[PDB]
Amino acid sequence: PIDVSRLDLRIGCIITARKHPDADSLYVEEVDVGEIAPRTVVSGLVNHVPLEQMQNRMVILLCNLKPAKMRGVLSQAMVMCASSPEKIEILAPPNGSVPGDRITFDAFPGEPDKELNPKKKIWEQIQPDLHTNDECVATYKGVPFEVKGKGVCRAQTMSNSGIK
Repeated sequence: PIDVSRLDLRIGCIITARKHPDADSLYVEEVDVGEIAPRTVVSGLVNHVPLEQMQNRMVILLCNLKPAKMRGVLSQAMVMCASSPEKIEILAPPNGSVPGDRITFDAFPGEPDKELNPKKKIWEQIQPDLHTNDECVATYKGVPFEVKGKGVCRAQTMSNSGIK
């Protein structure tokens, strides 16, 4: 059964971020996801978000993709953003969210896969249905990204836009 419940979406905090020394379009980040050690993440947002806005930034991360090396750096998660050709916006968790908080969906209960099998293209089948609301709230087929007891996740200005 393929729906968003397969995904392991968690709240995290960017501890530190720096530009990739051999790639101007990528950032290398150390992210606190509530685990014992931080996770290293490689994100292509240099041309959209100033470095100063990355430090101690609360984000939403896809955590069960198979780790892959990006220009020589092992990326262990993906930062979720609302995106269009003109601009990109990092999705924001509700106030009070802390690293490790999990995102759940009202209509899609279930446990996420231990690790998404790249050969099955599961992320690829779910991603197309992820999009923000008319109210800029992040959703999967219209069902809001929820942090139980805290609120919903949202973009700042991008409504009705895909999420990647």
